[PDB]
Amino acid sequence: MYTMGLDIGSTASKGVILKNGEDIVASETISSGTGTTGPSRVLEKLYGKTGLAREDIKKVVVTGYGRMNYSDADKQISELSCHARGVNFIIPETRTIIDIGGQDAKVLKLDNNGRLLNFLMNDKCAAGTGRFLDVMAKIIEVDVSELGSISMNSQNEVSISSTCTVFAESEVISHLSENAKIEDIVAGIHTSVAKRVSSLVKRIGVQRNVVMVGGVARNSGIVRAMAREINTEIIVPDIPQLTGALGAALYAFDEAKESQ
Amino acid sequence: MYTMGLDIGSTASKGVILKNGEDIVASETISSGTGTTGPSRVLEKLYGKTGLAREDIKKVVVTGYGRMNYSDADKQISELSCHARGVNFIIPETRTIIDIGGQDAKVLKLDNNGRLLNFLMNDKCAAGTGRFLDVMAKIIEVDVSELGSISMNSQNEVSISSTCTVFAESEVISHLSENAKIEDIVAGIHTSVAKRVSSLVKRIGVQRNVVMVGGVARNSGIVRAMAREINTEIIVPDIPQLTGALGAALYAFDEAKESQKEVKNISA
Ligand SMILES: Nc1ncnc2c1ncn2[C@@H]1O[C@H](COP(=O)(O)OP(=O)(O)O)[C@@H](O)[C@H]1O
Ligand SMILES: Nc1ncnc2c1ncn2[C@@H]1O[C@H](COP(=O)(O)OP(=O)(O)O)[C@@H](O)[C@H]1O
Ligand code: SF4
Ligand SMILES: [Cl-]
Ligand SMILES: [Cl-]
Ligand SMILES: [Mg+2]
Ligand SMILES: [Mg+2]
Ligand SMILES: [N+]
Repeated sequence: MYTMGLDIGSTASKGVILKNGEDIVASETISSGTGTTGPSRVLEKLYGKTGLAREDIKKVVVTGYGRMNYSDADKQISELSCHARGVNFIIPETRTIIDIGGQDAKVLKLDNNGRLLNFLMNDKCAAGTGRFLDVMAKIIEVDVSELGSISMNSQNEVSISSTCTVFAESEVISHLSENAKIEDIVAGIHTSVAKRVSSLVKRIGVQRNVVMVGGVARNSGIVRAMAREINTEIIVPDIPQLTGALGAALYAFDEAKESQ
Repeated sequence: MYTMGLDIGSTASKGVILKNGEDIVASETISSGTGTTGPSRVLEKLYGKTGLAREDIKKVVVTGYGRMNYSDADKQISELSCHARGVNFIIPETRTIIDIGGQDAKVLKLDNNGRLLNFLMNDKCAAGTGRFLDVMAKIIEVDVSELGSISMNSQNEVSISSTCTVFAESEVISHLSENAKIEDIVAGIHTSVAKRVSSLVKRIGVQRNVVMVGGVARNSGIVRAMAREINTEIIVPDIPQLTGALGAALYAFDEAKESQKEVKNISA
């Protein structure tokens, strides 16, 4: 059988096609989010890779910030639930999940069943989110996808003193003007983000296993800096940005069984 | 006698030459702060315009972020003290001072002698400061000096839901694309700043007279929105951006009189 999960965030749209409730036969990410052609183009592509059509999908569930402004799905489910489901499907004994997306950072604490025990989120400040990195990458004139590997070359990381995205940009521009090494600039950028998010994590208390998901988790530099700041191993799946859409597809699989 | 006050902030450098502790004979703002060529060009303009030279100045005081790092003045004094002194010189019975500058906002509560009783400051976040306005003005393609007049024509403010400068910027850009009325976009911008600064005022407790100073107080749209948010009349001096330099020049006058009093002058 096939089920579908859609995760339409305010920054990107994520889709997964799941097989018999255990095999992803296609996944897709479009860097356009809620209220764009994001969802449309996502389906388009999944149908391509697998060669399937809407008829072939027994159940579809949508999650993320745009789930409600979207018809038609069978269920619309909280992205907190969907990320937890997807992560637990890949990584067992997960007790802390750190979701860093385009415009917010979330920390979930789970009980031994994968159910939510506690939760903290920054969604008011652009620092410590993907927007911080997106702004900086545009200032440094590289794609966000390169930052992880660029920072790997850093030998004398440049500190950013400002926690504010706006004041930090001014510091980075200044560093750029006096020819600080780009790799050292990026290293300090990664550290600013990790400092912000790790403070969130320390408030709820780290409990292993700690897993990072979200688009920003694709940035290996951020993951390293986070592991440094919280002083705990961090497990990252190979499909960090897609754990929400995976979770939604698994709730879809639940639904399909339910309609035996 | 002449004294001089210099207020070197992180955004702008301001200078005042004061005659006999009473008349401002020269004033000058240069939109470059610490540490640029800003202070030097302020001095050039004060001296140039008065034909005076360093020698004619009996005492010099420096204040602001960069007072340290400025050699040399007879004294370097807190900008809190300097704004309080300058404001009290101009506006009697002042009990609350709101200083909105390029990168922070401060609220001072003063006692009946003009002494600091309480204090709150946002200096970590660009929202609710001149930087927020500077960023938005760039986006809407208007000079920051034009914002006040534009906002006067607003009849239906376009509200900004985000408190963050970066997220708010995206909302404004969206409004511009939807061809929202510019005066209503600007009014919403002014309202965002006022909500964030007025929260400081309310925590400290408004006490009349309320005075706004700082370069952002030159934006009458910000002043109107502030008065609305705190539900109190706000007085703005003629020279809101220069009150720190004026306070410094007054402390310089105090120093000058003090040194006159450690000597006797005996004439026939
Ligand atoms: N290849 C990549 N490498 C590093 N970071 C990325 C990559 N692709 C996207 N991102 C980051 O992920 C963010 C969006 O992540 P996502 O979890 O999709 O957000 P949302 O769920 O809120 O839409 C973007 O801000 C971007 O910074
Ligand atoms: N004529 C004006 N109208 C509106 N805003 C102004 C005007 N002149 C300066 N500003 C704003 O005032 C701010 C600087 O204020 P100021 O009190 O000098 O800062 P600081 O003391 O921290 O250097 C800047 O953000 C600037 O854009
Ligand atoms: S600190 Fe900077 S990034 Fe955080 S909310 Fe304030 S303006 Fe936005
Ligand atoms: Cl200025
Ligand atoms: Cl002025
Ligand atoms: Mg998300
Ligand atoms: Mg100042
Ligand atoms: N993305």
